Amino acid sequence: DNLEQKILQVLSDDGGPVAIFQLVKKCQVPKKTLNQVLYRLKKEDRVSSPSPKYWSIGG
Amino acid sequence: DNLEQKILQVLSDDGGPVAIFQLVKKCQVPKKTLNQVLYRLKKEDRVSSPSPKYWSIG
DNA sequence: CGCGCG
DNA sequence: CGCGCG
Repeated sequence: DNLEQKILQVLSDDGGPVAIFQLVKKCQVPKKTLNQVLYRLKKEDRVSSPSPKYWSIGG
Repeated sequence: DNLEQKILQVLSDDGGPVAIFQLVKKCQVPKKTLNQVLYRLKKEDRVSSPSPKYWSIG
């Protein structure tokens, strides 16, 4: 909920590919918690993964 | 035996490749816990996985 | 080592 | 859906 927003703001504010570890530092939650949200957000086509470990706004 | 000698004993008695699920039913512990020990054993050369999801002694 | 796995 | 991951 809150995490999805923060994840989306961080992606949006960068505007390009962002490494998962950059999200760990910014959102301050484990990679598993991030990936769970991120992979559900690519399914919804709200984010893309340009390469493994990297995430980008829009899908 | 955290779980280790039972796994080794089960594989030993069977003599052949054993499916991870047969190990779930036999040891009565989760797949993850079994895989943690199985992959440790594999790296110590104590078991092998001849095909995905199968395990055997040696 | 990518891992999200329900 | 293989997943063990430390």
